[PDB]
Amino acid sequence: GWSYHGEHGPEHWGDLKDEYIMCKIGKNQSPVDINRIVDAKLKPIKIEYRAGATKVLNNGHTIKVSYEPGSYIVVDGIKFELKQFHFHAPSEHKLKGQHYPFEAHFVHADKHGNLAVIGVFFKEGRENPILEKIWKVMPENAGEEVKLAHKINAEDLLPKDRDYYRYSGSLTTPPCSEGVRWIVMEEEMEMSKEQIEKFRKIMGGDTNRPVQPLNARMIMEK
Amino acid sequence: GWSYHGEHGPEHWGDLKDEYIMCKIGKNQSPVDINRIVDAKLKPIKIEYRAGATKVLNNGHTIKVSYEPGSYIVVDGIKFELKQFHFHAPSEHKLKGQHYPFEAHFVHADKHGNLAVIGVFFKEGRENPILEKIWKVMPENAGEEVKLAHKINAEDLLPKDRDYYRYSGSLTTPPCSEGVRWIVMEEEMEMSKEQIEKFRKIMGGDTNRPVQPLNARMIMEK
Ligand SMILES: CC(=O)Nc1nnc(S(N)(=O)=O)s1
Ligand SMILES: CC(=O)Nc1nnc(S(N)(=O)=O)s1
Ligand SMILES: [Ca+2]
Ligand SMILES: [Ca+2]
Ligand SMILES: [Ca+2]
Ligand SMILES: [Ca+2]
Ligand SMILES: [Ca+2]
Ligand SMILES: [Ca+2]
Ligand SMILES: [Ca+2]
Ligand SMILES: [Ca+2]
Ligand SMILES: [Ca+2]
Ligand SMILES: [Ca+2]
Ligand SMILES: [Ca+2]
Ligand SMILES: [Ca+2]
Ligand SMILES: [Zn+2]
Ligand SMILES: [Zn+2]
Repeated sequence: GWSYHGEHGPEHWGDLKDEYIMCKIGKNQSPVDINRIVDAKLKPIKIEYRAGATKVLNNGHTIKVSYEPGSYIVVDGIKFELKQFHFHAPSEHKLKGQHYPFEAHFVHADKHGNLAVIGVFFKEGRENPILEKIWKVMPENAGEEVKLAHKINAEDLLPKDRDYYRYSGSLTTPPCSEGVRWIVMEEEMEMSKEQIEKFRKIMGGDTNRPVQPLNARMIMEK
Repeated sequence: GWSYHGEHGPEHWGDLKDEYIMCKIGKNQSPVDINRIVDAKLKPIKIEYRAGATKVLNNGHTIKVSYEPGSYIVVDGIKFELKQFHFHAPSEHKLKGQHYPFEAHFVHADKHGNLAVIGVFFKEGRENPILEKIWKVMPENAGEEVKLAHKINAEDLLPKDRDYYRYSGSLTTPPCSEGVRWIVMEEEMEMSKEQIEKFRKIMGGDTNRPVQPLNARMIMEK
């Protein structure tokens, strides 16, 4: 029963169940307004994707694309396998107080279940050809899933310039578990106004959790 | 009833009460082994201390020196007021897998109760003149407090080289609350073997929480 709106909305998540306690007491929650940044000597993130997107699901909260095993990123010398990617509108993260109209999340898990999420901002621009393939088949109602005709390579949704912001955060939907590595790409991608409109219409409203305080954290920039 | 040893010891803290839940589920706990470090362009920490130490307490877990109001540090543009300093042996933080024999913590709180702690490592060496003043009057039993004859300036216990490690962490004793700014000084201070021995004898054993995983975190170095 958690939602983006009303009485079961984000400000009340932590009161819905005991398992959602982090949504209430957590001090390292996501998303954030990226507005306390320091230059840091970070390593490039190794992105080892192959074409693997198989299905597209509407879960009522987002449009989620499942990925078959074998694609991974490397962070802190550890392999995190790509499980799925999904979308939010407007952007969950903000950048110096401003939203983008759309944000993609690429969700990865190491062998022990530790999570790393790559966030990619999308601005209004030219029609995105990869998103067109998914949008063409996007399920309208919650609980519906469709198989993709051809396997999409998620790497095509990532910018070529791979500078990034990094911080220690959380999942952005309940249970809002902490210990999550956030990698937010500096360079924005593009999609059409129409593509953005379609996603919003299907979702039926905004799909972003409000930004959460940074508290003791800094954001590191590569 | 939490302790450093036995059945109420650090591995069991999280099971002692509901209020100690972070000690069990927290993914941003302190202390840590400082072993995933990145150079960062951090600003110097402004340290505006005056002579203000008034009393020395043995609370059974540490020797704690209270400070009168008016001394503060600046972090992220915010003023955090020095409340107290206290000690652990051996060090709580490790540095590339190794302990120092002793560590001091300088505990600060901003106007909203957000905490910032400065950690200072001590190595065995020449006798520390400032610590000698406190040690001379150190209460030997839990619950005993003594007033200092003369006010001490905590700044004299900080290194002159002010490079530091920074990360987002927790209090190191229950309730192990998160959202704490840790500033660990890169340069070690010095104290005599005798001084270390005396503190240890009075405490009756080790006073350090075991290091906790870094999880998604990096340590930034100035
Ligand atoms: C099962 C799973 O992955 N759950 C997620 N919940 N929130 C996520 S997000 N917005 O942080 O990427 S992923
Ligand atoms: C009253 C107060 O400051 N409590 C503290 N508990 N643990 C601390 S530590 N080892 O993280 O400095 S300070
Ligand atoms: Ca710069
Ligand atoms: Ca750049
Ligand atoms: Ca920049
Ligand atoms: Ca660029
Ligand atoms: Ca740009
Ligand atoms: Ca672009
Ligand atoms: Ca270096
Ligand atoms: Ca030095
Ligand atoms: Ca240095
Ligand atoms: Ca040194
Ligand atoms: Ca020294
Ligand atoms: Ca160094
Ligand atoms: Zn998401
Ligand atoms: Zn301490």
